[PDB]
Amino acid sequence: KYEITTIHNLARKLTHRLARRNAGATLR
Repeated sequence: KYEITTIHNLARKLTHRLARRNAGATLR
């Protein structure tokens, strides 16, 4: 599963960027 682990890791930065938008992600 080194192919799925590497492909899923390449798109991990997007999870950290959106993870920040939480305190203001309650309104909507």
